[PDB]
Amino acid sequence: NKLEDVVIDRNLLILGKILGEGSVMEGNLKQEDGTSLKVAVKTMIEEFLSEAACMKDFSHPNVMRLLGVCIEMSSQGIPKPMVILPFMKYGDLHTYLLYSRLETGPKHIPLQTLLKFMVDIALGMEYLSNRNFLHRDLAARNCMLRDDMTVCVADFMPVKWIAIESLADRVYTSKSDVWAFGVTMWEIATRGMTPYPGVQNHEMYDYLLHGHRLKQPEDCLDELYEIMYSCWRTDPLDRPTFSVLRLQLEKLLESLP
Amino acid sequence: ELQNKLEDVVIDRNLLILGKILGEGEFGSVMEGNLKQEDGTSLKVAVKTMKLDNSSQREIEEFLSEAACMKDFSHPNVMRLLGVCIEMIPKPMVILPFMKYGDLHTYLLYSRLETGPKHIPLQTLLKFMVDIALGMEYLSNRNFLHRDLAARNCMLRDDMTVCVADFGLSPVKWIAIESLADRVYTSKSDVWAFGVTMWEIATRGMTPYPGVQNHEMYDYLLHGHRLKQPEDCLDELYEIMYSCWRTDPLDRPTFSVLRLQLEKLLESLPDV
Ligand SMILES: Cc1nn(CCO)c2c1-c1cnc(N)c(n1)O[C@H](C)c1c(ccc(F)c1Cl)C(=O)N(C)C2
Ligand SMILES: Cc1nn(CCO)c2c1-c1cnc(N)c(n1)O[C@H](C)c1c(ccc(F)c1Cl)C(=O)N(C)C2
Repeated sequence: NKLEDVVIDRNLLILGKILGEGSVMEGNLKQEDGTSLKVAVKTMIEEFLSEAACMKDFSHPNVMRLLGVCIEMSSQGIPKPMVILPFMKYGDLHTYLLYSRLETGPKHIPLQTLLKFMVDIALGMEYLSNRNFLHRDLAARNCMLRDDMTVCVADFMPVKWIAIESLADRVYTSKSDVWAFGVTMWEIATRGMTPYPGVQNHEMYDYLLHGHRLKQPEDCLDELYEIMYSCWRTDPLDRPTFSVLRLQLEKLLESLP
Repeated sequence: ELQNKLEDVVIDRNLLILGKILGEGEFGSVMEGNLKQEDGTSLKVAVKTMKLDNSSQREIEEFLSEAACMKDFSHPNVMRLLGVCIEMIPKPMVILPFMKYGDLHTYLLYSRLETGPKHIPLQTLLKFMVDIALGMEYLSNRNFLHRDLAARNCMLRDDMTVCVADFGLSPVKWIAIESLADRVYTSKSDVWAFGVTMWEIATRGMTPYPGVQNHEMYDYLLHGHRLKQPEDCLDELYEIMYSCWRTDPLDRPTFSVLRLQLEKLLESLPDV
């Protein structure tokens, strides 16, 4: 019943072209009501189905839902698991931010829309943290845009998103996700800049050990920078929870004319 | 002849003191250093070590011949070569004037951070483009192919003027359509990389072709797709960078035409 409900019948799925390369493909899923739903299919044993059953029960507007898991049985009898996800035409937030800086792309993103993106991700992360679920790969590239332009957290090495204590040890907590969130806020405020310009991935731990953090973007309100800086406090216990973060962002968005 | 090309660029190894690494790689490292001049004083230098294929003397032959050209370069918007030092298995080292302000690409990214340089106005962005176009025009006049033109390879002098550097001594998103297909290369291929460099400056350090992967580039270009106009970019400035990417290399303007188009555009703007 646990792994049975998460597994989707393979003949309900039709695969299409590659979206990105495990490989990600577009697809069609036949639903209970007779209609077909557009899906994204991520190609990846019994323990995998347990964590997939965990993600399947997540139900929050700022969190991507897992529709199910398809087992592809090869001609040589070897199984291949596939993660079935809802298809989001607008793609990832990182790419969206960069296109916004081009004339053919979306319009110049105003500060009110940049903040609502942060609020969206914070509500999603607050939801996951309450469920005691770790993201472990939070970044603008893993935040997806819904058809109504609201942001959802998804896809739950990236050295420049990893908290100082996680680089030293192998330790990962909700406060490590809070650090990655701070970096994600910086990615949105700079409209897609790669973190730490002029710093190489191999110099990152020493740079962080010496107390250097991501610098304040040029057109960033001091209040906004205070919120992202609070995410990178050396001691994880000094970093705020996603719940504190979410409200600070909502109140900052409220204060803007 | 092998010692003749050496003699014209060679600097005695004991005149050079090596310091800390400024940049590292696979095919060599860059270090800061001190070079003792003939007038007794010492000059701050950048030292580029290059691991060449020593199975034949063809790579050192190619290196020394390029260094002979590089030593005679005399233009304010072109980095001069101070000389060549040999670490002895022979290991050649390129000696360059030290530029504390670093590269243009890193400068552009820093300008977008409150603590870094102030917001670069359009006039100063265009002035950078003019400086590179003057440097590239000087190179093209001497029939010297750069082959690695990018903002990351443009250096700022102490007076904040830009100079063309590196000169491809030996990446996909800077390579002209004809150079991707066949190993073919001309000054017109350098004109393509210049248009890509103009785009980097106008976007203040964005990576070219957001959303497009390096392996998709040839196919993307062959379908007539080009770098998109930055949001705040003048149509007139975009016309200039677009002309650099015409499918046929013969349709692309020379560096001399480009330089004047950018200088005239810069003059048409207020002093503010
Ligand atoms: C239509 C499309 N174009 N592009 C490229 C431009 O963004 C993408 C999608 C897409 C749409 N819908 C999905 N559910 C989906 N992907 O899910 C992926 C598994 C996915 C990523 C990336 C980050 C991430 F969070 C996730 Cl969930 C991915 O692999 N992509 C290729 C992103
Ligand atoms: C002081 C410093 N900090 N940084 C890092 C921030 O830019 C650099 C330098 C530096 C200064 N002066 C030079 N002549 C010099 N390098 O020469 C290098 C051989 C060089 C590059 C890069 C591009 C390029 F065109 C050249 Cl000529 C390089 O390797 N760097 C590490 C750049």
